[PDB]
Amino acid sequence: TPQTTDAPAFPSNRSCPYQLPDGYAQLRDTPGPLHRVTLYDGRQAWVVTKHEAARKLLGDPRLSSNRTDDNFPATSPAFEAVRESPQAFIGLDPPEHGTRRRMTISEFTVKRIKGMRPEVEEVVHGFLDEMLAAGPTADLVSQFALPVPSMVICRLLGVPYADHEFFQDASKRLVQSTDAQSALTARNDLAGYLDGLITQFQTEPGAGLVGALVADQLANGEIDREELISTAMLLLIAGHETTASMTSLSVITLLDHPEQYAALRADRSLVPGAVEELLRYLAIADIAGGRVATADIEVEGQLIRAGEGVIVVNSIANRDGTVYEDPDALDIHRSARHHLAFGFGVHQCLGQNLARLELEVILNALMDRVPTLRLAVPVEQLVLRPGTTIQGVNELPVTWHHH
Ligand code: HEM
Ligand SMILES: CC[C@H](C)C(=O)O[C@H]1CCC=C2C=C[C@H](C)[C@H](CC[C@@H](O)C[C@@H](O)CC(=O)O)[C@H]21
Repeated sequence: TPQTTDAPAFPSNRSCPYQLPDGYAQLRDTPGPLHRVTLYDGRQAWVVTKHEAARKLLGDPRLSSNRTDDNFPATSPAFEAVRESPQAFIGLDPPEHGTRRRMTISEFTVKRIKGMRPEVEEVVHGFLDEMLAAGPTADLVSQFALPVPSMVICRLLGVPYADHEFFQDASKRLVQSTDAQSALTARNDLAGYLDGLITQFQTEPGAGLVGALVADQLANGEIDREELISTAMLLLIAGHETTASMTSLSVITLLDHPEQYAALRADRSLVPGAVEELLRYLAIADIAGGRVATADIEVEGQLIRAGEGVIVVNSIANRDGTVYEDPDALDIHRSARHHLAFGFGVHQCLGQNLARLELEVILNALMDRVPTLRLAVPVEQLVLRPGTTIQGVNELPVTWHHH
């Protein structure tokens, strides 16, 4: 019998790092803001496929971020690590979400982020220096794209960069984990590490956010010890994994559009605009749109019922032709305003301006010091991560003009 169904499987995997998976360009094109899909466990779910609708549902208080709910749309087995663990505030709803988030925000304001610019410039050129000096060829992942945000986020959290090999490895295993067993074991490695850091900080008040949370909120019983572990773990992995994939994918992508890059290299006033457009275009975290309805919601004559799962896929909504003229075209000159790569509403990405700062420093730095950077394999040979985790390559060999 024909095989066509009205709720395709979800998610799909990318095949060119900067293009929607075929199955996603479909859903984008169907009229209507909501489409049915089938998740890995045969349950059926709603995906939002339009910009204004995504924007409205992300602001709607009837869509919960509670991941311990049995109807939360888990997209992979690995997910049931985070489901059964104490929740960071990304899995909380108002009013709990606010009191937890408000403990971390002092370190992420525009004032604090702006003033970090000297220190971020120092880290980047530091790791380039070392990269360049060991000569081509280089894997831009392990030698640059990953170490740079790791170092920055550690100094912010107060995690010692000495232990960098341990937690980078445990973060890798946890984002890319394909089964539940591997994800839990990565989580328990990281949690056990962080629990010892907290005791160490109870003996000697540490620096960073984690030190301040130990010495203050934990000492007064306003946060559970195990909640602290989850919060620090969220910031640590998010601090690392996202900026690094942006760096690698923005590099693959900028090279396959060499006439916009040229113009980037020639007018550094455009860099903050190309950052926005890169964020819109690449949307590395389309999974981070998971919600469950706690009530019936009406959207343009379609009905989400209490208990249904809804995935706001910000990569599709960012390719909404009625907001971005020719949406599948990378245009560093376009106005990429109102994009959803960071989300919207109360869960809007806490670290977005740190992420903008890192990318804008990193790019300038790559254009000053390796203006002849190019890839050391053809793009068709890179292994892409699957659609069940954050978008990116795991390896990126590159080369340049040696001194
Ligand atoms: C670099 C590229 C990044 C992308 C594409 C990205 C994407 C996102 C998205 C889409 C959300 C929404 C989650 C939801 O609505 O359920 C989110 C939340 C969050 N992100 Fe980012 N993010 C990035 C960088 C960062 C960085 C550098 C940090 C460092 C701390 C960070 C920390 C967080 C936190 C704490 C939240 C949750 C805020 C809340 O739930 O109130 N992110 N991110
Ligand atoms: C199953 C793969 C992972 C967990 C995933 O797809 O999401 C992670 C992977 C790395 C990038 C991410 C970016 C956006 C969000 C912060 C997202 C939410 C997941 C979060 O729940 C991870 C837990 O480790 C945090 C905790 O439970 O303390 C997070």
